[PDB]
Amino acid sequence: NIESGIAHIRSTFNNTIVMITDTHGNALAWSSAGSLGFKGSRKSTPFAAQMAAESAAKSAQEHGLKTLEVTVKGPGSGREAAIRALQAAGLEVTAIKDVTPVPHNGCRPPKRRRV
RNA sequence: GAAGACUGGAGUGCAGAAGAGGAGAGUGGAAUUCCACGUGUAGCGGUGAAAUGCGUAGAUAUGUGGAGGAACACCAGUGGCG
Ligand SMILES: [Mg+2]
Ligand SMILES: [Mg+2]
Repeated sequence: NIESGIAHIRSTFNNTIVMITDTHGNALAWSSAGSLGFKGSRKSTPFAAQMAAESAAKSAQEHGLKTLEVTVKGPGSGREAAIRALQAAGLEVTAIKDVTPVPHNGCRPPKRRRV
């Protein structure tokens, strides 16, 4: 019995996580690639992202909602599968906003690999 | 070498110009970490594959607030100063 939810998709090189929340920040249900029962490196596949997004949409619809807002972060490739699954589950999306955090030359990054 | 004479060298005068040149004091935003509190449940992280590791004493995620330190995205350019 909540409308106007928000979806947070965190898709990285190793996993993807979908958070469904109210318009304020209180979570309702969540689903991750490993929560579906997947193995390790297989979590990065966009197929697992599609499955996780479908599961999150179904769990959100169990309590019922109509519209949704999409926030984007992470460098993973499971983004498109997640957003298309959210579209196909019956939820309309007002807009997609990217919230990938970029610093203004803040803390130094860890050293490059194979050195 | 000595005594004179002259401005091309050199320097001063007068009028403008540009610059991350140097020292001192104060301030700003983005982000990371830690702490406290709401929502929420079983994984998160990582790799060529894994595992050590954190997590039901309740993470990862998300919202609010607080503490502190370091570095200054776009401008940015075989551009500039020494
Ligand atoms: Mg001259
Ligand atoms: Mg938190």
